[PDB]
Amino acid sequence: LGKGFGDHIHWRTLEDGKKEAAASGLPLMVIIHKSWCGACKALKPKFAESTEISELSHNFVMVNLEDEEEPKDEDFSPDGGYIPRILFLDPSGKVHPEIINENGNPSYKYFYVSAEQVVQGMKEAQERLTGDAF
Ligand SMILES: [Cl-]
Ligand SMILES: [Cl-]
Ligand SMILES: [Cl-]
Ligand SMILES: [Pt+2]
Ligand SMILES: [Pt+2]
Repeated sequence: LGKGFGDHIHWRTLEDGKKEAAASGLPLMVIIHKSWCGACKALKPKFAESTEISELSHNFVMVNLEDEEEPKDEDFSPDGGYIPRILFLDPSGKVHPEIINENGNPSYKYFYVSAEQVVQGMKEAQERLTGDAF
């Protein structure tokens, strides 16, 4: 179910994941990716091999959406249709586009290229989205 992002991580569908998030009070982390894309291919082993990403993932409903699993919902492309994109959602299921890859390029807010960048996004989302801190 991880599609290369790591089989030691619990992966949910978006629909099941939103149900779990609401019931557990967990934010969601949604990774949109395509099976042909070079950026997606490159990110996968970096994500899968990160102990810190795995430890942080317990605080989220983790969702990866491959190819046609991508939502037909503009909330999931706030600044463009590049891939992969990582978006964080509150437990009620709303996308929080203000949580971005701060160490990336400002034109590609949801484009993360290293495990270290992903970890920083997860840490911010955990703090901001859990318990409606925002
Ligand atoms: Cl491509
Ligand atoms: Cl690419
Ligand atoms: Cl390409
Ligand atoms: Pt590509
Ligand atoms: Pt597709």
